[PDB]
Amino acid sequence: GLMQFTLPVRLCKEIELFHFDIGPFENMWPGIFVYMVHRSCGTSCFELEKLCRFIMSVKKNYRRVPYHNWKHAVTVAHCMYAILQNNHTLFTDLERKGLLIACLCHDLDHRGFSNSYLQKFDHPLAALYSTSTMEQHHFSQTVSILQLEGHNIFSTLSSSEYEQVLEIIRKAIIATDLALYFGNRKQLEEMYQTGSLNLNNQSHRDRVIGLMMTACDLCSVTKLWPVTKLTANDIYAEFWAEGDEMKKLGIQPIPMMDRDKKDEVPQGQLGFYNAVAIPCYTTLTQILPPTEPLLKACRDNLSQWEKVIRGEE
Ligand SMILES: CN(C)C(=O)c1cnn(C)c1C(=O)Nc1ccn2cc(-c3ccccc3)nc2c1
Ligand SMILES: [Cl-]
Ligand SMILES: [Mg+2]
Ligand SMILES: [Zn+2]
Repeated sequence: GLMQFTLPVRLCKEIELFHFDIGPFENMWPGIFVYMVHRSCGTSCFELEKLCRFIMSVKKNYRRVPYHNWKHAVTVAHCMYAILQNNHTLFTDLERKGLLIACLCHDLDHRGFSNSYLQKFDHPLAALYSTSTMEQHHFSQTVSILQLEGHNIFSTLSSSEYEQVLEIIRKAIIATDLALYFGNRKQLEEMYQTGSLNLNNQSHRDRVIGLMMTACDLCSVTKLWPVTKLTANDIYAEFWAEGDEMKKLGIQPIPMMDRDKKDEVPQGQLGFYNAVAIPCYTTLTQILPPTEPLLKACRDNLSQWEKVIRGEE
């Protein structure tokens, strides 16, 4: 009970900031996650023996891929930790528990390929889950790991509290399907602009949690430029292997996944920032003002990509 996780001073202080990078030491990441749960939720919410065993099983089921890996899981969790901790009063007890766990599990057993490619390949998962294919898989993995003996970190919840948390986790994970982001943000934009936004309406909270999940998932765009730039190399390493795989099916891939169009990445980034990233963080700061520091870092990174196009780096 009285065994609190502590971080070295620099991490203890910087972990609280939105732009914290979790570092290149793999074996410190589970520690960093528990630290965040204990501070965000409390030292009671999970039994440590069960929580440590769940983290290590989750870790085992992320694959050694360039981007969609264990580091991404912990990184996405840290961004949510920072939102929760800057918006203390807005979230329930179940929400703080479920969301750190959703984020850690939100890409479980990712193979480094898009839903689109799974469909063009005719992968069996595309047959089982016709929309949001990889995301329904991520949740299915999350449930299977909770059901391993001694892994049920939610064991002490009541049947209704347990069903509520699993439902928060499912919705949270499905929302990381970027194909669903566009409509969600639009509705939230509309509801914020007409004053209809009501955090006591559950369908409204669901949408706000969705937008949070997108924001945590895209959060490489909110880091220090050198983090943002080097993460982009890993992101493209996956895109370009997917394009290779597309060309093996006799399909010309989109420029994003064509390593031949490597020259045009900078412009492709400006489009992603304007089309996806900046709208996401703008709407999130409208709804939750203390997340403004994500919008500001994202705008700085847009300007860094513009300095790349102009030949200033
Ligand atoms: C994980 N994921 C799915 C992401 O989208 C994601 C998450 N974080 N970040 C930073 C991204 C990301 O890079 N998005 C995009 C989206 C469209 N593009 C188009 C091009 C492009 C076009 C022409 C030429 C060369 C490249 N490049 C991109 C990149
Ligand atoms: Cl606190
Ligand atoms: Mg995903
Ligand atoms: Zn992700």
